[PDB]
Amino acid sequence: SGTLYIVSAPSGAGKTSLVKALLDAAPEVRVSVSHTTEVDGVNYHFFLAMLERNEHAEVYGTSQRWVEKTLAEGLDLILEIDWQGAQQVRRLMPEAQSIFILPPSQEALRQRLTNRGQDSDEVIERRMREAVSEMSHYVEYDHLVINDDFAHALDDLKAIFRARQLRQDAQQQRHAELLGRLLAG
Amino acid sequence: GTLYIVSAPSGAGKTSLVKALLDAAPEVRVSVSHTTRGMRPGEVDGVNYHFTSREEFLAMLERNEFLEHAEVFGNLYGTSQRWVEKTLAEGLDLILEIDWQGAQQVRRLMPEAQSIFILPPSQEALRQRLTNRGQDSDEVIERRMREAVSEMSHYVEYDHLVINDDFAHALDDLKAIFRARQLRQDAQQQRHAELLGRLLA
Amino acid sequence: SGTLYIVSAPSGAGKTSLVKALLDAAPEVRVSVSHTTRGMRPGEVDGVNYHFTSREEFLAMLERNEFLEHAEVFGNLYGTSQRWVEKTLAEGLDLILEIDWQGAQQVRRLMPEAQSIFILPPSQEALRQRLTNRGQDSDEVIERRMREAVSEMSHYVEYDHLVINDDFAHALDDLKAIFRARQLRQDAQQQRHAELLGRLLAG
Amino acid sequence: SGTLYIVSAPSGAGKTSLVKALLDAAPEVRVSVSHTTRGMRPGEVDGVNYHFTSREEFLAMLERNEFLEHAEVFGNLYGTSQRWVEKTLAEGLDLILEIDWQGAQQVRRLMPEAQSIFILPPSQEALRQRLTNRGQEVIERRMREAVSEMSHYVEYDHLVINDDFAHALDDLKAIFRARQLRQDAQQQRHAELLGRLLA
Amino acid sequence: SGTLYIVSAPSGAGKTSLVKALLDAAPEVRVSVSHTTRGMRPGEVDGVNYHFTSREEFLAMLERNEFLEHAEVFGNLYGTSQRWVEKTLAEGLDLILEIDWQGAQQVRRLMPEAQSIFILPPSQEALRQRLTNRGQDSDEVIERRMREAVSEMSHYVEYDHLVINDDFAHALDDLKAIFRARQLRQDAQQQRHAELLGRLLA
Amino acid sequence: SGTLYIVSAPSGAGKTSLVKALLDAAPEVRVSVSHTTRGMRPGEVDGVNYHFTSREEFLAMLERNEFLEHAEVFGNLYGTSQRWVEKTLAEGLDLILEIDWQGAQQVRRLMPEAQSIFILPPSQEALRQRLTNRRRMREAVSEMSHYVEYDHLVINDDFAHALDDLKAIFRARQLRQDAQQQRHAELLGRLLA
Ligand SMILES: Nc1ncnc2c1ncn2[C@@H]1O[C@H](COP(=O)(O)OP(=O)(O)O)[C@@H](O)[C@H]1O
Ligand SMILES: Nc1ncnc2c1ncn2[C@@H]1O[C@H](COP(=O)(O)OP(=O)(O)O)[C@@H](O)[C@H]1O
Ligand SMILES: Nc1ncnc2c1ncn2[C@@H]1O[C@H](COP(=O)(O)OP(=O)(O)O)[C@@H](O)[C@H]1O
Ligand SMILES: Nc1ncnc2c1ncn2[C@@H]1O[C@H](COP(=O)(O)OP(=O)(O)O)[C@@H](O)[C@H]1O
Ligand SMILES: Nc1ncnc2c1ncn2[C@@H]1O[C@H](COP(=O)(O)OP(=O)(O)O)[C@@H](O)[C@H]1O
Ligand SMILES: Nc1ncnc2c1ncn2[C@@H]1O[C@H](COP(=O)(O)OP(=O)(O)O)[C@@H](O)[C@H]1O
Ligand SMILES: Nc1nc2c(ncn2[C@@H]2O[C@H](COP(=O)(O)O)[C@@H](O)[C@H]2O)c(=O)[nH]1
Ligand SMILES: Nc1nc2c(ncn2[C@@H]2O[C@H](COP(=O)(O)O)[C@@H](O)[C@H]2O)c(=O)[nH]1
Ligand SMILES: Nc1nc2c(ncn2[C@@H]2O[C@H](COP(=O)(O)O)[C@@H](O)[C@H]2O)c(=O)[nH]1
Ligand SMILES: Nc1nc2c(ncn2[C@@H]2O[C@H](COP(=O)(O)O)[C@@H](O)[C@H]2O)c(=O)[nH]1
Ligand SMILES: Nc1nc2c(ncn2[C@@H]2O[C@H](COP(=O)(O)O)[C@@H](O)[C@H]2O)c(=O)[nH]1
Ligand SMILES: Nc1nc2c(ncn2[C@@H]2O[C@H](COP(=O)(O)O)[C@@H](O)[C@H]2O)c(=O)[nH]1
Repeated sequence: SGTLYIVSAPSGAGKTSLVKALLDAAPEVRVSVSHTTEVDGVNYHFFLAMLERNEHAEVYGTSQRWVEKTLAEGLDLILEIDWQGAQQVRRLMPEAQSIFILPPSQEALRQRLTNRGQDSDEVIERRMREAVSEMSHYVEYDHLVINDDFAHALDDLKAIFRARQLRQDAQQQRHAELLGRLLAG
Repeated sequence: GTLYIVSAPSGAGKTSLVKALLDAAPEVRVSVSHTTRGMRPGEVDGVNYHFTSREEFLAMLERNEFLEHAEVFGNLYGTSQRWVEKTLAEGLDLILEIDWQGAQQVRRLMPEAQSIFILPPSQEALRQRLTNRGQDSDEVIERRMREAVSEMSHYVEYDHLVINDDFAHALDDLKAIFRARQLRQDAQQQRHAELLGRLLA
Repeated sequence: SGTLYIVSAPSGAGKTSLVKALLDAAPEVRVSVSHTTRGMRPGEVDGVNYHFTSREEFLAMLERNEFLEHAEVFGNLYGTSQRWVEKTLAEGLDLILEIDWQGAQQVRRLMPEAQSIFILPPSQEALRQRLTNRGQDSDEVIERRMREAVSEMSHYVEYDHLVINDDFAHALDDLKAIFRARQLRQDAQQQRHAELLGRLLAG
Repeated sequence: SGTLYIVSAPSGAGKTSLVKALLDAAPEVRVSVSHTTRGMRPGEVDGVNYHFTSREEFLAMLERNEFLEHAEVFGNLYGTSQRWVEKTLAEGLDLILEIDWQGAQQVRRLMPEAQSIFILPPSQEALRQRLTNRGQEVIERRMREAVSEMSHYVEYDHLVINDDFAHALDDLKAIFRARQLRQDAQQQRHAELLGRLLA
Repeated sequence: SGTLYIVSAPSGAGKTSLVKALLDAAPEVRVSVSHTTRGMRPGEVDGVNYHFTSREEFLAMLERNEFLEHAEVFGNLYGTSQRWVEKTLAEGLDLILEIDWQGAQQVRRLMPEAQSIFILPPSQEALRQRLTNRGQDSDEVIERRMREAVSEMSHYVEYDHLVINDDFAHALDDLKAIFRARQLRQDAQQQRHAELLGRLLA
Repeated sequence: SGTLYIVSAPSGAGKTSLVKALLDAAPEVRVSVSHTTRGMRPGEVDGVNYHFTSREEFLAMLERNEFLEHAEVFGNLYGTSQRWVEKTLAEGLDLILEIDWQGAQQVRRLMPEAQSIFILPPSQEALRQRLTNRRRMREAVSEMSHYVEYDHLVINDDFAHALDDLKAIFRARQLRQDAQQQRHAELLGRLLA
């Protein structure tokens, strides 16, 4: 069986860039396709009536069907969700692992938001007003990655995922046969 | 700092993997156990072990100076409690290279202790490594091989398992565990308290 | 001249993923685009993953002796174009053939200097799980290939090197070491560093 | 069993330092302690770097057929103990012989499975700098023979160019890891995994 | 403020693939999309590899003084948009110009703090093989570019750093080491860790 | 000709341990054995860690102009032997001087091509922890205030990351025109022939 990961970060901290690089070196890991209001089905399932017909939050929603089958197949799964979703998932599925990604400074956040070139010259300040409040939830997460130097932060992220696959539970499923041979007198 | 328990059947590679880990990790220390085992060729008293006699090991035990002690392969081993208390209080990380009996004692007293079990890729690999090390006779290698399955059966009591097949890959596995812990909420809050404060300011 | 590599594995072992990651760091290496009569998987592009053809046009290409090797694999035909292999090697490029054990045997007979690497899973269940998790094949196809998995893996004894693809990053390093070690052989080093060697022995 | 390696190089190419770094990361690899009829260098320890013996005890050891190979390198005699090599391989350990081209030819005759690696400098002048900068007259005797030593590079399975040390160390590690990935080594090391895969 | 990098190389040395590999691991670094009059080879997208325009639109852009530098390379016009460079450096981003030696000299005059890196092949023949292996140049053009190879490579003396692109991965590491050492300079470390440094001196 | 490096740091920042790890992977690099009037430390060997002499023999060595630089640090005299530096550089080896900011200024005057690196801790308490776990703390801020005088700054937070930073500085310096022109003269000649 696989691990459920929650990855959260303020916009522009580097969560998208770190996860994409993590996936390139981690074939057993998938990323959940959120529904939100780019390619439909790849980045997101791109309305409210279908959503009301059945975690979810306004800041967006995570499809429940994909998660259940994926974990039972042994795949690890990353949810790129906000603190509201993280709280919902942690309540419904307490075994979920949570990782928070933070910038080295508030100004680096603004520079990255501005340098990404996807938001407006005022939405950067609109998102920054909520950025300090959003980052305050870092205390609710199992691990913290400070995305200063990208390469080091990628290593930090890979170490979390590798250490997790080395846990007792994961090693028992993946290396069951080796463990059996080791104890076979 | 963090207290680590590293255990393994005799000859899995626990000593050599930890030695290499320390070369890149000055903030981590390894505890020097007391033993009544006889010195191996190439071993130095005070570095690898505190080589003491049985009468004084038991004298040290009667003074309750041991955080844990156990009988392993017919010899007495124990961890000095004073050295552990001071080392953790200075902020250094600390590795105990002890058996499952010591591991259980330590886990009861310090539930936050992190435990790692190192496994060989096969049983025969243990005998080969014990033989290739060349520090132990055949009577000792055959005594430890009989208990090897018994030693490995406690692996289910450990937080993480490292399979020491290829040395460099297993060192990477080990470094990933130590790095993931240093990235936990508690460690990150202590280490980056000032940076975190500026972020919420 | 470049080196011809044969990379084989039971379906779902990770051979395509490992080779793709190898190529991102290895510009001197090319991978052969095989012909197949199989239908496309979701996300496959004609000319990139395979040259998709009909049975008829495959057998016509075969009657013209345009295949270095060919084989029937899980009910479909696959084959390596001979012209492309010859031209690439003569340019000094290294070349990977991602082919089955039947094709590998044909290539070894025609080109004895070819290097072969076999990629094994850590378990049989790992193959089924990886085939299922890739999501490009149906269930009947997966079961059909899993039925032959033990028979397929039995040919590992015919290969020069074995890579156990347990941890992907570790298996990628193992693969890079085989390639890097081949480029350090006497022949490759003599061709690539002919001038430096000449400077070294001149008094 | 393990792999027998022959590592050769003109004096000062970096063979000892590259092997030392390789040994620090490769516990399954041992390096042979050769016998020599030579005087220690500042820092050398008898039994670690060499078995320092006289020319009398060397030829007597030779007459007893105790050497796997022997050769004269600058009038000084060097040789590898056959007992030590035979014992180490049978335990499954890999073994490095740091010997010249003469020993390599002898070992290749007795053990065709031996792997040979020749370590080259980026230039002839870099050889002089490394010989001089290390800190052990002989350089002029060895530099005349350096071209002679390097000309035998054509006899070796692999060539490592020791230009940048770290890159040359990676090159060296790639050879050793690729060798452990060969059919024979993998068959011994993962016999149990292979059995489960075919069952 | 970010750092301006000039990366140059004779055709086929490996400059495009080495920078592409460096960028995949370095999000704080951007590469300038030059304007060119050359024809759009397959696989290239206007706005991705180049801003493909005609000679007429290029010279009109030049008359509007919208280029930081421009040069004729192998009969076509190439140029770096000055507005994009100025804004990108002012945002604190690092910037690579993959330009020839002519553009590099122009950039050095207007921006003497620009960092320049020259990439070299391990041999002239390796250059010919790589041009042939890339498969995007007639044999006539290859023979012509090899005639200019020695003249082009002679400009290596104008560059701060030389990377010999022999083994790709080793040359990629060399390049990353240059970039990492630059971000460790007094000025860069002072800007990025100004607050941490303040805590140290209190 | 090799490169002369100046590596400085407040006491306990990690300069000696980082340089030791760098040297294990850099055989072309040497570290200068300074003269000092301080007494031997745990495990210190005369000629290895320092050339331990007395204040009287140090000042005599100074009057003979045998030093490249000298300074009083924390109440003890320290100095670099000039002959060893000159010979080492002329042999083509790179050279590290583990000296304080006073020595760094003297060396920069005599050899302005010297590369200087300052190693900083992640926090002021980390120094106390590193010094304690392994008087100077009051002067630590004073020593660190000279960081502005150095070409490169390495923040020794995570040891392995700081080691990588240090290796990148040394590797980039060997990628400079002057260094590459000396080291690959024959290759460059072959390319331009
Ligand atoms: N460590 C880093 N240093 C500098 N820029 C970075 C770093 N990591 C990411 N970036 C850049 O910051 C911007 C925001 O990153 P992104 O992952 O898209 O944000 P988000 O956290 O909202 O998913 C991008 O342009 C990215 O390239
Ligand atoms: N992955 C490995 N492969 C082969 N030999 C190894 C490996 N790891 C360690 N060794 C060797 O096995 C022997 C036993 O290792 P050691 O750490 O001393 O055992 P222990 O687990 O009892 O502390 C040593 O000679 C060591 O060098
Ligand atoms: N070591 C691994 N662990 C888990 N999944 C892996 C590993 N290597 C590859 N995979 C995944 O297994 C699936 C099958 O891999 P692929 O290379 O396409 O198979 P094939 O060997 O048939 O070419 C893919 O989804 C791939 O991402
Ligand atoms: N790649 C290298 N570049 C520069 N100096 C090196 C390199 N490798 C080794 N050296 C140095 O060259 C000298 C000769 O190395 P050594 O291993 O002792 O020589 P040998 O090849 O004769 O065994 C030593 O001082 C060593 O530190
Ligand atoms: N070190 C290398 N060894 C072999 N081939 C390489 C190396 N680096 C790049 N190549 C290949 O050489 C060709 C030319 O590289 P490219 O970057 O496109 O050239 P340019 O220098 O003109 O930008 C490409 O096919 C590339 O994959
Ligand atoms: N990054 C680090 N994190 C934690 N401890 C470190 C780090 N780097 C070095 N140390 C330790 O700090 C102590 C002081 O290091 P050292 O190099 O001896 O100091 P100095 O800068 O005075 O030469 C040593 O015990 C060393 O192992
Ligand atoms: N709760 C929840 N948050 C999501 C989901 N998908 C994205 N988000 C969050 O929505 C925020 C805005 O992201 P963006 O606007 O770039 O798409 C991010 O913080 C992201 O983590 C989802 O499925 N559920
Ligand atoms: N409980 C306990 N076990 C120890 C201690 N020191 C070493 N051991 C264990 O004793 C066993 C025998 O080790 P050896 O004789 O090879 O040194 C190993 O499993 C080792 O981990 C100690 O202080 N306490
Ligand atoms: N003989 C041969 N086998 C091939 C060729 N191309 C693919 N195969 C093999 O056919 C099998 C099925 O591959 P698939 O349909 O999953 O892509 C794999 O083992 C693959 O290596 C080819 O050109 N020749
Ligand atoms: N044939 C042979 N050569 C040796 C032996 N030991 C060292 N050599 C070679 O003797 C030469 C001189 O080495 P040195 O004097 O620096 O130790 C080197 O080329 C080294 O490889 C040995 O046992 N046999
Ligand atoms: N001066 C200048 N040269 C450029 C520019 N863009 C590309 N080049 C150079 O033009 C040459 C031809 O490149 P290509 O035709 O392969 O894209 C290369 O040397 C490349 O570095 C530019 O904006 N300015
Ligand atoms: N100027 C100068 N400072 C030195 C020299 N050797 C050591 N130091 C500095 O003296 C200080 C005290 O170092 P320690 O007492 O731990 O050896 C350190 O900052 C060290 O850099 C030297 O030769 N010259």
